[PDB]
Amino acid sequence: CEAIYAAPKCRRDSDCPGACICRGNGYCGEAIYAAPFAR
Repeated sequence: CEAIYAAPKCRRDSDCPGACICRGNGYCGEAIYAAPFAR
């Protein structure tokens, strides 16, 4: 769920869509970008 323009911000990993985690940028994104699961 990584996006640059329309990036969903995170508070906690759980508030990230799909299975995304709260990345160190402050936004939600998948754990492994190479892994197609829930980006």
